[PDB]
Amino acid sequence: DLMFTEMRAESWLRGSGSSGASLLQILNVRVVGSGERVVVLSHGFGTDQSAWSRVLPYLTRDHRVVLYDLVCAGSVNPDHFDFRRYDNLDAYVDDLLAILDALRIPRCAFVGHSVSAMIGILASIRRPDLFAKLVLIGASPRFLNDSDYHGGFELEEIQQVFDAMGANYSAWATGYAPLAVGADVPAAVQEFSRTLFNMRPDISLHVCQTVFKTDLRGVLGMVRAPCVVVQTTRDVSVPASVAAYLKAHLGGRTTVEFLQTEGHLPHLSAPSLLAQVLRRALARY
Amino acid sequence: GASLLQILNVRVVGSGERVVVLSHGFGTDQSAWSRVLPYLTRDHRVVLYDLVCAGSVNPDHFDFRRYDNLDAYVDDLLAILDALRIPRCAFVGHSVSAMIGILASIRRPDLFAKLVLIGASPRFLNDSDYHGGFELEEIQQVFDAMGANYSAWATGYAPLAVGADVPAAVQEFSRTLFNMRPDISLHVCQTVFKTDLRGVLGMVRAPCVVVQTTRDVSVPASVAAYLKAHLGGRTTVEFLQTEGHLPHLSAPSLLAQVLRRALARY
Ligand SMILES: CC1=C[C@H](O)OC1=O
Repeated sequence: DLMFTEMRAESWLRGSGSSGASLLQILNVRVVGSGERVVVLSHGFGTDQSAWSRVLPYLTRDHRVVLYDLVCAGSVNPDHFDFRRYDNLDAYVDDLLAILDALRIPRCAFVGHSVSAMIGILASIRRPDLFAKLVLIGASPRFLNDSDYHGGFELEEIQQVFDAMGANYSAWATGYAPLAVGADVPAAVQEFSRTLFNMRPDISLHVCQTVFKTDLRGVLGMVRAPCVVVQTTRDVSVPASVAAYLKAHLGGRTTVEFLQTEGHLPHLSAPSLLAQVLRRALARY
Repeated sequence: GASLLQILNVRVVGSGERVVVLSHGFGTDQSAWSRVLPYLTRDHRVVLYDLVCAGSVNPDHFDFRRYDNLDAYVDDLLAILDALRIPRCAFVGHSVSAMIGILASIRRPDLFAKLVLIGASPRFLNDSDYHGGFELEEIQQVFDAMGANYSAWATGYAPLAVGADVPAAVQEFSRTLFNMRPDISLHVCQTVFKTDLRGVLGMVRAPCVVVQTTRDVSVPASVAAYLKAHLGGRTTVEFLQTEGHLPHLSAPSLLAQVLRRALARY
């Protein structure tokens, strides 16, 4: 129908320019696959969208899959990192929403690793009508310990991290990569290292400060979207009591998938498992 | 139609007036370029795609009769460029993709301003006066191994093609080797060993950079010299200190700088 043509015609204009459209190139957005079922893959700290490469083939035959880099990723032009604007997660949220709008996507499923899990939680709250479902990996509503809440991190602790990062970043990253991967998977470690080196140390520091800062405990109940909470065995940055908290307290229908593998980056270190986990979590919505 | 763009997972990344095309080789897909891509995308527009035979393309699109030789792969390459309205670019080709781009620029001389060939050979079989690196009997044995039990073969093959001890490269390759349907791997493997471009090398006009690694199972040092001597365009050879047939997987800290220098002006 012609009317269909002209309706898409104006929304390309209504919105040409924006944040969104220009973003497509800035954030290296990629659409792959076929399906009327849309899936967004959102990576976390220290990586870029290449982190999803191993599991990507298992999704593209019957999903259209959207990937983008977080603005803090080393694969993004670092002049684009506005230190004021990206003070807290809300601004990363706006980017996601602007990407999806520019692509003209009214309903999708969202997969988020780590801080991207936070981003997705907030986006779902901002736009309950856009996310049919959430899949959350290595996710935490709050990293800092609190009076009754074990986050896994003390303030004095993160401050030590900060210092090490600022003192020699490349050395810090080399040491960090294995601890974050956790498992003895030398290929995940060398991949995580590489994207970690790509980031500019000041942006890494800004982003980490922004993550450790965040606390979503208060708004978990506002989520209306079904969630799959994916938790690995000995996640260094996510205790099991947290995964446990996150699940009880999300207000949409929530299921937990407890992976047998250890480490915080299963999409890198356990793709043989996570791919199948992901097919199942994304089969209907 | 450029439903081809979708079928082959085509991707465009970066910014710049200079276009670059990255084309991968046997047993991988465009993810093989991920480590060096961020070194190109600031001042290049980069086009990546998957060969019709990659494990990340729907295997139903693989027509055994059509893709009987390399001309069809070339067709796909050119169609991608036409669908994107790219009139000129630099091409970066690994292994079989090195052969492809050679055929391509012969076919459309105006389209490719420069070629960069990695792990490149015009012919893998040995011959009377020609040391290519392989013999027919030995090839037949690989086919048997691949047909007998494909995964177990892939696992043994990965580390030897990677060459060097870089387990991370071993694991990526092995992984994308696993993704290929066995019958498609054989057919493409087959096509590559029956290919001989020695006769058309002199027809290339584009300037070329030949990237040779130190102990490449598939590519004797002398093959690179041969390429150099017979390519019909202005040609230079870059010798990598590193070992192995897949430097974008196993030496990306080195290869990226090589590529930056190879693609800085054209
Ligand atoms: C999970 C996490 C720890 C690291 O320091 O930065 C992070 O985002």
